[PDB]
Amino acid sequence: TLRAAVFDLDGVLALPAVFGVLGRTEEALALPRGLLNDAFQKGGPEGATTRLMKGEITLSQWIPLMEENCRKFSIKEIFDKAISARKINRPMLQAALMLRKKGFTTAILTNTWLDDRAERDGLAQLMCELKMHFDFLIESCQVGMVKPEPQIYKFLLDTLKASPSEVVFLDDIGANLKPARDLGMVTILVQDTDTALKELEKVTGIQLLNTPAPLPTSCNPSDMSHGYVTVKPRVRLHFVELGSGPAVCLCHGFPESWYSWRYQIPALAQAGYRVLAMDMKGYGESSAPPEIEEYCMEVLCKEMVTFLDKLGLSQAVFIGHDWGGMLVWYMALFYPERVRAVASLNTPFIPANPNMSPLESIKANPVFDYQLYFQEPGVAEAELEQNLSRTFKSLFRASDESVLSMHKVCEAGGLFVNSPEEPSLSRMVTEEEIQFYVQQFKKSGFRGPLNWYRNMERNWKWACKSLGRKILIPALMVTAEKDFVLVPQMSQHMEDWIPHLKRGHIEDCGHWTQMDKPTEVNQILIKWLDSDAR
Amino acid sequence: TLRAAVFDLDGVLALPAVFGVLGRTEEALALPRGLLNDAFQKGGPEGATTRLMKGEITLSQWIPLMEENCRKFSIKEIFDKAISARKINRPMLQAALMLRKKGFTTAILTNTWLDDRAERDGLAQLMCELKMHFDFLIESCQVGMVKPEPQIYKFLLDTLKASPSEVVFLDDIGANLKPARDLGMVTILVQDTDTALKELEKVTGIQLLNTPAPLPTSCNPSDMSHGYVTVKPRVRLHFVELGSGPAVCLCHGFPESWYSWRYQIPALAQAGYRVLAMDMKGYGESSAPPEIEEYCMEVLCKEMVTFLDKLGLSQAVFIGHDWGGMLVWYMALFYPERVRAVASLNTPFIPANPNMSPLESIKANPVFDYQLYFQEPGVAEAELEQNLSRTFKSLFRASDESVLSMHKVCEAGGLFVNSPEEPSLSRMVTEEEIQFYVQQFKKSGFRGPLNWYRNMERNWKWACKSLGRKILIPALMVTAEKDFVLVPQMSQHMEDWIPHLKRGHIEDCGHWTQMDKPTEVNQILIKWLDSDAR
Ligand SMILES: O=C(NCCC(c1ccccc1)c1ccccc1)n1cccc1
Ligand SMILES: O=C(NCCC(c1ccccc1)c1ccccc1)n1cccc1
Repeated sequence: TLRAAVFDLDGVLALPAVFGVLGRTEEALALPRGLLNDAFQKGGPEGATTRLMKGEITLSQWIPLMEENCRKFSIKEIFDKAISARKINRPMLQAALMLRKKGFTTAILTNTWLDDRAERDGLAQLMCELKMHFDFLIESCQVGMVKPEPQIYKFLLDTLKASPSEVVFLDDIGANLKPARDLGMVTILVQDTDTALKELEKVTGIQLLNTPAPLPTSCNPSDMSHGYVTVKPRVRLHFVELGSGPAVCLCHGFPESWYSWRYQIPALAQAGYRVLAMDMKGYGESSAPPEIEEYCMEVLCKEMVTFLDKLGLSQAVFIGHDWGGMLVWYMALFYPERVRAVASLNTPFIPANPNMSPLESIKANPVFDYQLYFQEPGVAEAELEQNLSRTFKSLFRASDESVLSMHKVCEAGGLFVNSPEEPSLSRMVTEEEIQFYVQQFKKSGFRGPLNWYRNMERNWKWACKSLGRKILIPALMVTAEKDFVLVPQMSQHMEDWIPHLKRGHIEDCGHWTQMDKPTEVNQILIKWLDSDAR
Repeated sequence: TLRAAVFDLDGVLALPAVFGVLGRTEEALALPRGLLNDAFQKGGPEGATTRLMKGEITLSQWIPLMEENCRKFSIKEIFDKAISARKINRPMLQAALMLRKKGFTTAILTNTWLDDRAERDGLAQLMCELKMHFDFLIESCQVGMVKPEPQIYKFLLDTLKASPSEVVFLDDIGANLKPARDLGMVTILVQDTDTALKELEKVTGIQLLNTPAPLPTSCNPSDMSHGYVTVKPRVRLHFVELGSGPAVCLCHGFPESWYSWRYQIPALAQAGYRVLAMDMKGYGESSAPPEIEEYCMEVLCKEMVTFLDKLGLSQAVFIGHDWGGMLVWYMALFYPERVRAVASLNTPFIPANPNMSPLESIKANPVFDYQLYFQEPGVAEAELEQNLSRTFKSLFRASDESVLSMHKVCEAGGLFVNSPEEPSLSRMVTEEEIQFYVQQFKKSGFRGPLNWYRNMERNWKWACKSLGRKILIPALMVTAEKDFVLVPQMSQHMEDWIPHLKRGHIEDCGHWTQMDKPTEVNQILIKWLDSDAR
C-alpha cells in the first residue's frame, strides 16, 4: 500500500535532461559518438564527476577537470546553456501535487552539484520553485552519497519513515532504479512523461493524467514571512511578504484579509516581484483604533505613504480590490511619485460629484442600500459579529450561490435577515479558509472595517481637491462580469480621467475576484506588471 | 529664544535650484533674457504654475500649459535634467541634523508639485532620504497653499506648535521670507551655504559650520519594519528590514543583536540594497531553544537557507561579523547557489585541521582561553547574566578602553573577575544603546548565544567535508587593525581557499567594527557591493 512518491530531478521533474546535452553537442559539432558523455563519466566512482556529485568539489572546480577528461568550444558554455534550457516538467509537478494533496509524502531525490558559477541563480530559482511543493529534497552533494549507491536508498527510507513497499520511485536512469527495485519499492522508468504518469496512476489508483486545471499555489499563513510597521503611536500595519524584485503592495477589500490574495502571492513572487500583502487598517494583525476619523481616505493614504517611508521604499505598484481598489486610485491621485503603477479589481475610478452630497449619491443606487445600514455605529457590528462563521460563509460565495439580498437591507433590518443560520460552504472556499477569517475577526471585530464607510463627507471634501487632476501614471482596471454591486458599466467613463488606462475583464466572475477566478486574475496582473510596472 | 528651524527645499536643502535652470537654458540657447522664467510665472496667483504648486493639477498636466506660456527644444527635457541634477546640500542637512540633535523641532516647508512623470522616482528617493531627518515636511501641493500666501505661514506655526519668535526660517527667495519676517520669525536669505550657516550658528548659538564629521544615520528600533519567519516548529527568526534592491543579509556576532548593524542599515538601504538585519538564532526576538545541537553550524546554516526559502529569495549577499562572519563562510562553502556574494568583518576563513581536534587547536592560542571557559553549560551564563548593564558596558569598548583580560579567564575563574562592577560608558555607545542590549538579553539570556561555542567537534566533522572545495563566488575579507582576538594576520592564508578574494582594512579599529568605525565600514561595504554584488 503506497503512501510516498519519490522523483528524480534531471529528466523527471525538470526537462530537457542536462545529461542529454553532451550527446546533443556531439551531433551538432559532428564529434565521435559518446565522446563527451564518456569524459563526463571518466573514472566512475573514483572520477571527477562522482567527487562533484558527492560534494567534494564545486561545479567551478569540476569544469577544468571535465575539460582534461574531454581531451580523451567550452564545457562552461555547454553546461550554462543546458542548465538555462532545463525547465520544470509541469505535468510531472502536477502529478506530485495531486499525490501530496491525497495524503502522500513526496520527495525529490537528486544527484546534483554545489553550483558556484556566475549564473548559479537560474538553477537556485528552479530548485526554490520546485522544492516548496515537496516534503523533502535530498541532494547528493549535501548528503555525500550518490545514486546508485545503496546507502542513499536506505537514507531515503529513513527520511521518509516508510517501508520500501509503501514507496513509488520515478527515475529516467535505469541503473538508478535498480537498488530501489531490489529493496521492494515500486519503480517507474521515465522516458516520456505521459507513459510515466499512466504507470503512476495505475500503481496509486489516483487519476493524475487528463485531470482538470489545478488552482494556483495558495499560502499557508504559518509559512509566510510576517512584517509589522508602526506608522504612528497607536497604529501598526501588518503584512505578509514574499519574493524579490519591484515592490507590489496588495490592498484587500471589505470585510477581508491579506489572505484574500493567497492565490496571487506565490504567483506574483514567482513572476519576479516583491509582494507585500497588507492587512489593511482595522483588520487582522493591523491596529484597529475605534475612532471613525481614523478611517477616512486621507489618513488611510497618509499611513500607507508612512508604511513605504519606514520600509525604505520610494515606490510600490499598488493593486487593490473593492475598498482597497478605492484606496489605490486615491494613492495614484494624491501620491503619484510613490505609486509605480496602479491596478484595481472591480472598483472603478469615479470622481466626486461636487454638486451632490455623497449621502444623496448613494441613495440614487438601490444596490448601495447596505451602505446606509452601515452608517449607525454599533448596528452593523452587532449583526456581523453575532456569528462569524455565518458572516463569512454567507458573504464569500460565487455569482450562482447567492444567499444574500443587498436591496432593502434597512427595510428588512438586516443584511442576513432572510438568510440561513447555517449556510452551505461555497465551492470557492474550504472550511479551514473560512475558519482563518473567523479567527482573524475575533481580534478587533467589525468596528474598524465598518468605519471605512463612515467618512463619506470627509472623503468627498478631500476627493474634490483632485477634481482638476488626471491619473497619468500606468493604470489597470479589471472588471468582473458578475459583480452585481461593482458592475463593469460603472467603469465606462474612466478614460476621461485616465486616458492611458489599460483594462482586463473576467467573465463569469463574482465580487470575490481573487478566489473566484485566481488563474485569470494572475494571468491579467502578471501580463500588465511585466509590460507596465518593469 | 529659538526652538524650531524651518528650511526650504529648492536652493536650500537641495542644490542646484530647479528655478535657476530656466535662466541657464536661456543662456545656453541664447534666448531673450528671462523669457523662460517669465513663462514659468505667467498669470501669477491665477496662472498654471500656482495651480500646479497648490496641487490643482499634476506636473504632467502643467508641462503643455508651460509650453503654451513659453510661446509668449522640450520643457519636459529641461525639467527632467534639472530635477536629476538637483541633489541634497549635505552641509545644510548636517546643520538641520545638529539643530534637531540639540533639541530643535525641524521642518521642510516647500512649494512643490504632484510628480507623475515617468522619471518621478528620482525625486521620490530624494524626498525620502531628506524627510526622515525632519519632524515635519509641509508641501504646498498637499496643503493647497503656497508661499508667499500668509495662510501657509500660520499653518507652519500651528504644525510646529510654536510662537513665531521661537522659529528660524531659511529660504533662497526673498519674497518668501517676507511673511515669516512680518510675523516675527528669525529669517535667513540663503545665497551661498557657508554664509547662511554662519547666520544660522550666530542666531542659534550652536556650532554648525566646521564641526567634526557626524556618525552615519543610526536606527530607532520602534521605527523599523520588523519581520518574523518560522523556519521549523519551535524556531522563528526575527529581522529588521529596510530598502529595495538586491537582498543583503546582515549576520551579527557574539553577544550581539540586529542593532549592532544600526549604522549600516540606513547607509546600505540608501546605497540601493534591501537590507535584512538578523537577530541570529538564540538572540533578541529570534527563538532560543535550549539544546546545544540546535546551534551547530550545519543546523544554523540550514535554517538560514529555509529563512530565504520562506521569504521567496533565491539568493542574498551574506555579510557577517564575528560568529556571523564564521556562518557566512560556511554559507558560501555549503550553499554557493544561495549566496550572491559573501563578506566578513574580522572573522577569517580558516579551514578545519583534520589532523587535530578543535579542542587542541583552541588550546594552542592563549587569546582563545575564554572559549574553554564557555564550554561548561551554566558557568558562563551565570556570570554574563548576573548584571547585564555591566556585561555590555565591559564588553563594548574601543581598543584603548579595555577593562577585560581574555587570558587566563579559567585560571581567574571569570571573564569579569578583576573588572569593575560599574564600568564607565564607552565613547562608542550611549547609555540608551547599552539599555537596548540589556532589554534584548532579558528575554532568553546567554544559553543560546553560548551554545554557538558548544559544537566544536560537530562543526569540525561538518567542515572537514568541505576541505576539497574552494570559495569561488565574490568574497570580501575586512580586517580590523586592533581586534586582539580576530587578528588581521589570522586571515593571511585566505587566498589559498579564496583565490579571487577582495579585501578591506580598517586602521585603529577594535573588535566592535560596525560601531567603532561606522563610516569606513559603510564605505568599504558599499564600494564592494556596487562592484561585486550588482
Ligand atoms: O461596499 C463596498 N464593497 C463591499 C461589497 C461587498 C459587500 C457588501 C456588503 C457586505 C459585505 C461585503 C459585496 C459582496 C457581495 C457582492 C457584491 C459586493 N464598497 C464601497 C466602495 C468600494 C467597495
Ligand atoms: O569568540 C568569538 N568571538 C567573540 C569575541 C569577543 C568576545 C570575547 C569574549 C566574550 C564576549 C565577546 C571579543 C571581544 C572583545 C575583543 C575581542 C573579541 N569567536 C569565535 C569564532 C568567531 C568569533
